[PDB]
Amino acid sequence: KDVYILSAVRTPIASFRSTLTSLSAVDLGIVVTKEAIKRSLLPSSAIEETIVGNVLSAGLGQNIARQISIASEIPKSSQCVTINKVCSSSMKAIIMGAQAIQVGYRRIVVALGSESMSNAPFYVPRGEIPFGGVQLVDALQRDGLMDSIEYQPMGLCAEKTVKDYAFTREQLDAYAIESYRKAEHAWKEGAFNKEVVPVSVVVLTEDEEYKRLIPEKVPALHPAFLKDGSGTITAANASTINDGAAACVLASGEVVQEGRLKPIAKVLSYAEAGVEPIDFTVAPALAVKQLLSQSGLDEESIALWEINEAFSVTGLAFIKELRLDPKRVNVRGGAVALGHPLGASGARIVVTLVHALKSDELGVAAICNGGGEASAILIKKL
Amino acid sequence: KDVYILSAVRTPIASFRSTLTSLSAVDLGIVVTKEAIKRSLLPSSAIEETIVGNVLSAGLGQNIARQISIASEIPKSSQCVTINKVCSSSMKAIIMGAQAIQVGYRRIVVALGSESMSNAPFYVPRGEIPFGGVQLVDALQRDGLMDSIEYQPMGLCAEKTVKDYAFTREQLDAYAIESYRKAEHAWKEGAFNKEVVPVSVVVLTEDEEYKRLIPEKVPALHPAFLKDGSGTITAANASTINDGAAACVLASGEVVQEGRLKPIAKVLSYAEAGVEPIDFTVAPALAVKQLLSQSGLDEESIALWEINEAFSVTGLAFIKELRLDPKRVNVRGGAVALGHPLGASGARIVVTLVHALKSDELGVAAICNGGGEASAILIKKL
Amino acid sequence: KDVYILSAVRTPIASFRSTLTSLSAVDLGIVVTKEAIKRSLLPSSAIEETIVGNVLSAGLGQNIARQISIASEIPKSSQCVTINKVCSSSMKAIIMGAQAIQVGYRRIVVALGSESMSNAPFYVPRGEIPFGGVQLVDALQRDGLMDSIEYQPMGLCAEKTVKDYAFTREQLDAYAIESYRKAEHAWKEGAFNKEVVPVSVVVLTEDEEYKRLIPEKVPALHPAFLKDGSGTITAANASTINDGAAACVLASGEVVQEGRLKPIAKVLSYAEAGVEPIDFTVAPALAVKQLLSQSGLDEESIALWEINEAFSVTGLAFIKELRLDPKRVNVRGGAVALGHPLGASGARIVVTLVHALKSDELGVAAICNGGGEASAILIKKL
Amino acid sequence: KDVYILSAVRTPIASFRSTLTSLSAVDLGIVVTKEAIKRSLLPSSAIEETIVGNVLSAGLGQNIARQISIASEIPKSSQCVTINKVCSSSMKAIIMGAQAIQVGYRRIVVALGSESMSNAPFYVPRGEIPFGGVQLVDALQRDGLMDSIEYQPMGLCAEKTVKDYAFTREQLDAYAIESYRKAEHAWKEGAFNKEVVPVSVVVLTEDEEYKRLIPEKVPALHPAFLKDGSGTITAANASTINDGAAACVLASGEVVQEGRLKPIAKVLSYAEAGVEPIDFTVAPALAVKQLLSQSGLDEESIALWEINEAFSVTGLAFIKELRLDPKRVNVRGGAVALGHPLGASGARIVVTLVHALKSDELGVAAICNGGGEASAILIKKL
Ligand SMILES: CC(C)(COP(=O)(O)OP(=O)(O)OC[C@H]1O[C@@H](n2cnc3c(N)ncnc32)[C@H](O)[C@@H]1OP(=O)(O)O)[C@@H](O)C(=O)NCCC(=O)NCCS
Ligand SMILES: CC(C)(COP(=O)(O)OP(=O)(O)OC[C@H]1O[C@@H](n2cnc3c(N)ncnc32)[C@H](O)[C@@H]1OP(=O)(O)O)[C@@H](O)C(=O)NCCC(=O)NCCS
Ligand SMILES: CC(C)(COP(=O)(O)OP(=O)(O)OC[C@H]1O[C@@H](n2cnc3c(N)ncnc32)[C@H](O)[C@@H]1OP(=O)(O)O)[C@@H](O)C(=O)NCCC(=O)NCCS
Ligand SMILES: CC(C)(COP(=O)(O)OP(=O)(O)OC[C@H]1O[C@@H](n2cnc3c(N)ncnc32)[C@H](O)[C@@H]1OP(=O)(O)O)[C@@H](O)C(=O)NCCC(=O)NCCS
Repeated sequence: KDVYILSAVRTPIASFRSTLTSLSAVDLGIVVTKEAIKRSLLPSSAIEETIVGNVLSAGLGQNIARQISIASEIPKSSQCVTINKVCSSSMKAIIMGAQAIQVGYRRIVVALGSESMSNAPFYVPRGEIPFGGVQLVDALQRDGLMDSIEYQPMGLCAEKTVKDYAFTREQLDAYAIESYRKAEHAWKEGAFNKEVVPVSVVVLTEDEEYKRLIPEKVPALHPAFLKDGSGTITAANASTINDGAAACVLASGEVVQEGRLKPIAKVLSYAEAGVEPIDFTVAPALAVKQLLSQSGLDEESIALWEINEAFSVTGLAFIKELRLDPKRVNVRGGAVALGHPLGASGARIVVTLVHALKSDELGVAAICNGGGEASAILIKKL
Repeated sequence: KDVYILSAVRTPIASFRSTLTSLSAVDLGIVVTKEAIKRSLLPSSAIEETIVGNVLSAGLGQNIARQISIASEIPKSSQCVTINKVCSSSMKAIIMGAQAIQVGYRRIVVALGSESMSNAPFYVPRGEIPFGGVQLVDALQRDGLMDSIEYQPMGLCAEKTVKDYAFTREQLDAYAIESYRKAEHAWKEGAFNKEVVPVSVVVLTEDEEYKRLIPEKVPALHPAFLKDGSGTITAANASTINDGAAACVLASGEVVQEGRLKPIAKVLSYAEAGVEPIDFTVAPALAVKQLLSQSGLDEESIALWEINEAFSVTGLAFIKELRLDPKRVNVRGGAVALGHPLGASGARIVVTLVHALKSDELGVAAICNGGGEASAILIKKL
Repeated sequence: KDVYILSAVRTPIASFRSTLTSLSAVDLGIVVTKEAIKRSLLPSSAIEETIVGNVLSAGLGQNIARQISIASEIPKSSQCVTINKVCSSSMKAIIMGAQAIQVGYRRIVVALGSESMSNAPFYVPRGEIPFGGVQLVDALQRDGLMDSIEYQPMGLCAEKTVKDYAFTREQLDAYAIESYRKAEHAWKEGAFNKEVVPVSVVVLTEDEEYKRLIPEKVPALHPAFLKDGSGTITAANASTINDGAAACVLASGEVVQEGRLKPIAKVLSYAEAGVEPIDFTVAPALAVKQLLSQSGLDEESIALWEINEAFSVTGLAFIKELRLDPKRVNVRGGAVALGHPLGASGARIVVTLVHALKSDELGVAAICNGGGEASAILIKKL
Repeated sequence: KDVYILSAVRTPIASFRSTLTSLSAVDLGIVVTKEAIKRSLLPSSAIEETIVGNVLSAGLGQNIARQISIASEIPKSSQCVTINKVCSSSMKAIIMGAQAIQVGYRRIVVALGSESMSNAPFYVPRGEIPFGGVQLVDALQRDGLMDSIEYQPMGLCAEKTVKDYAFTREQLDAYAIESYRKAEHAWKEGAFNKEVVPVSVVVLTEDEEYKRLIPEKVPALHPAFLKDGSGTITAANASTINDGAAACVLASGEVVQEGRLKPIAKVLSYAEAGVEPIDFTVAPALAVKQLLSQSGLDEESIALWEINEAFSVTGLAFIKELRLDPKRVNVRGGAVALGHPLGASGARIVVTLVHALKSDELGVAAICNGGGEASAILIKKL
């Protein structure tokens, strides 16, 4: 009842209202589910559960996990569930899949995330519209980017963490520009060629966001969330809104043995942490401290880190708190350069981690989410 | 790592655009979470996870499970997730909570469901509106009541099951009227007084739907889903749209022992089944066959049954397939009379089952969902 | 080329979202056009032009005057135009009809107004909706009740006139309550029985608004437009939003002679005035001063007055400025009690004036409109 | 009480959602009103009335004629009215201005039309949205381009006229391509330089639509309105939707004499006709027959014609019915090439006619409108 990763794939990540606009989160979920099954070397008939992270579910139909599963030729007998833990959604999906295996209920599952922020709608409230009209509510704002407890944007919340660490505009901007550099370098060298599956639309084969940097504009931008003169977070050093999906097939040790399989990684452990909503940016290091403690490891044991870059400060805070070598963190770039399709990013950083690790190396992927939580997973590359 | 139910409570179920309109799914979720914690006799500080079923999540904010948890004074360190398995959502929530305990990850969790169908919005699509305009999409239809694979209403799908069993309008209507009779009788005798928690708005203390039956109108209604002359399902013998919530606190055997607690029930087993989307109505008996097989039980072992009444045919098919005594099924009425707040109904039928069972009796609660799946749980009353 | 009124009829005036909701402005316009033609004793084939006042034209189709004309069996060869002078619209319609006759172009026309404020829609702007959404604009506000030059409600503007005359809450409220008294008395005594035509929907036969007064509530209301403590205008002493229509058939002296007709009144003269938008409330007395001057008359020559009661202050200011006997003004009540369907009110007060006048008496009807204008007409009852 | 044209100006006509999108119909109306006043050589204080044609008035505020008048520094005492006769609206405006002068009521008026089809909104109906949602109605369709009596597009109606004259796709397309040729030639030679006033936005100085012809695509297009195989009208041989405005200052003979003015043209006569809505395309020749009859003229008396090109068939039918020399008709191109801002086109073709005529020449401008009417005016160039 050990947990192995058989496959780990992702779409390229597209910009908002760009190349993937005509494809739904269901469509993208089918792309990565089908390809993850193909690369797992198991038939779709062997997949027992489909677990899908998705945040902006409005307008997509009943339980998109079931739509994806059926369209991916997974048996009607297999169980399908869609889950929402904001940015952590598809990391939670992977953790749920691991748990199902750990407890002996399942042998083989597919865990993924998919998000089409391009197709998030606007809301008209139920019940008659009063004299004077009403605001059309943006799903992206209300259900995606605004903290619902503090009733302010996650980027305004993150400014608190900026101040708490005495970070500067200069550091946030340098971090962002370096995320773009690493992403550009990775694409130039073909470093994403093991993990990216092309999406027919005529075909998207490369991430879009990293090409959009206008360097000379970065110091000219005005703070986007805090405008009292002390602001630091801008459109350039915050992640963007994006479309994409990512998937892993998980299988038990028994399946691996019986099938003579060659899994690509092993899930060793996971941890979850929670803090005040406003402080969500520092939850990942808390989850990692728990992860390493329970695993009898320390930071130096870990070859590579993925910390999802909700904002540049997310990366900086993580690196500073855990006293990491920055050169071992997000080595192929992170979401500030690659984009952040909310429901997909949890699985997306696990996919990137798996394929950056060399054999026998340990990696940690960690992600925060609006509301004050974070999830982390420890993996060993085989 | 046995799984006990410490508490099981629900709101009254309100009609569409009625007494609970001013309360959100978050508000209702807080009501039942707070009261479930109170009746568990554990402090809110002991709750380790909050797992919430919800289908129509549009406009409600980030991850309503986290909103509910925080507003219920559960620690910021506790983990919160919202899940969508259409009508099965909060049965899945309970199963997830049981699994977390089974695997030794958690000791104490709260599992619930909440749905405010009154506040489900309409959708305007992203991107510019073409010449000629566009349809405003109803969340209730698109994300709640329409099967997304067959692209037709669940009630049209259920007509297939009607034909497959050779059920008649006469049987469907008699079943419906009897669900209302049992609900009315239960409320007259106070049978829901252990489980219902009143909701301040001036206060809702009783289910609303069961009072709305107009008997003489039932045979006069025209089929609502199939109009070719062979239709049988009507507004009266189908469940309605509704607002409500239901919650259980679950705890491990270790917690019970250490705390000298008196749990009210034990979760013995669960099962999940899946079939073709159009055949969703017959999935519950399939789940129960699995449940009983793996538990070494047969149908006669079971004192009481709850089968969620998506439609009258749901109950009839279940009873016929499993050859049950109808007098042991939904003894206090079912959703055709009580209402069907989608995300809440899974937990709601577990709550009703728990409090109808007498000590040492075994009960089964089963629920189907759009897309072709069903979930079932076996419980022992203590 | 003298101008005679052959007929003058109106619908009852219905409250907002009340009995006439299912009828469009076109439907109501057809009712009064058909009945005005009937009572003119001329065939519909003789009507040469149809001139219709209407303010909230959104969603009603092309040129509602043509829709009304065709559906009223007026020849396809007859000319149809819809005009907007806000509250003055159908007084302008009558003036246009008189001018067409005066200049010898036409012999016979129908001039009317129709407004269904119940069916005024909300607006979604053209072009893609930005991040964060957009306000749904209320047609009633934007195109009806807000002054577009001052960008504030007409009721806020009218507070300036209140201050300029040193009027008091006490006077405004007493005026309002008296408008209701006169309307109630008129309906009790059958005084509207010559002019009102019933509207089949099962039938509306009486004005609705005047029955809605709650006397004891009037001094308890808070100012609706000005909230700095100096406000005086409230929901009770302002006119309401309403549905209704009114129509007159006009004919030349030549037609009357050739047809041996018995016209009910003669149009002697008209005048139009304009002032600053904020001062629109005092434009009617300015128009009347011009009207009387050019006609060689003085105020004492005039038996009865109709001053459209946009607000109670409209009536008070008019009476004070012209030094009128209040008992000769709006003797059957005015729009504060009867309602104010914007596009219809100009013709509606001419209809009420015509039928309150006794033979050989002179009457003046005057009406202000948002933007700072007013229209007045002098008539002689035959 | 003769009627003279002192000035006649227009904006360039912009394409839908193009260069003038940021300008409202009020903004464009102010541009042409101010410039018409400037070129009339009278001060704005002398303008006694402002009469404005406009069809799609939704969202624009109260009585746009008053907004335009005030913003153009015309006295608050001057009278302002907005009128809707669909495509004929601003020809009707000019006729109303002429009548006001003819009857001796006014000496000096400005008559214009303005339309911003780019800013026509969508409509949400009043009252609560039913289960299943509702269609968002396009103002352009419902209030502009659909005949409201036949409940079909004006282009489908026009196919009847195509059949009645045995016109062919080949003739309609050749006519369209020639309208574009004449427009292109006119702009190349500077023929619109007397009438066009540039619009600051950085500035629009030339009509946009005529540049958009793709010749080789014209025979490839499918009929847009009638798809049973007998259709002939396409996007290329129908007019387009557009933004623009046009204005004339009119003055009496007395004003001209007293002011020592040099008017540019004289309005000799006007006529109006009406037919069945479906037959609206043949109303213009009917109006012209009346115009010429009452004026003691015949077709050969007329140097130049403007027939508004709602469709290519509009021009062809007019030319055929009146047996005109095509080389004297729309000599600088017509609306199929220049665009058709509905409320503006009536005045726009009068402006183009005035400035194409040489001194002492007679011209006729004629325009049809949805609903079955047409207006025509006879002018003499001075
Ligand atoms: C509304 C939203 C779409 C921003 O609106 P937008 O118009 O797309 O913002 P832009 O990308 O155009 O950026 C604003 C300006 O910054 C500039 N800019 C943005 N990214 C840049 C980069 N990487 N380099 C240089 N300049 C950049 C743009 O050129 C733009 O133009 P301007 O400076 O001339 O005004 C916003 O939702 C978003 O993209 N991100 C929100 C941040 C966030 O919370 N993300 C979620 C992670 S949890
Ligand atoms: C749209 C929706 C709200 C139905 O619209 P509705 O207007 O509320 O339908 P009504 O409740 O008014 O019922 C229609 C008619 O049946 C009658 N009716 C409904 N329930 C009745 C009952 N229990 N007894 C007698 N008559 C009943 C009503 O009087 C109504 O009036 P009418 O016969 O004079 O026309 C629909 O979404 C719904 O309620 N249920 C859908 C069924 C479904 O799939 N439910 C989800 C379970 S998965
Ligand atoms: C938005 C609009 C509909 C007002 O909203 P509304 O909800 O209908 O306002 P109401 O009629 O309910 O009045 C508000 C309160 O005053 C009271 N009220 C209104 N008219 C009253 C009367 N004649 N006597 C006693 N009380 C009255 C109501 O009871 C109401 O209840 P509350 O005091 O318990 O709060 C507004 O557009 C309107 O009706 N008139 C605007 C005034 C105006 O400019 N009219 C146009 C003329 S140019
Ligand atoms: C909805 C509306 C905007 C048409 O939609 P649209 O997308 O703008 O239509 P288009 O201009 O793109 O034309 C459709 C196609 O014809 C082609 N086309 C249009 N005008 C053309 C021209 N002058 N030459 C060659 N091709 C042309 C376009 O290239 C387009 O592309 P496609 O052939 O590759 O599909 C419509 O309202 C309209 O423009 N006119 C309606 C006609 C009408 O009644 N006008 C009112 C006068 S009363």
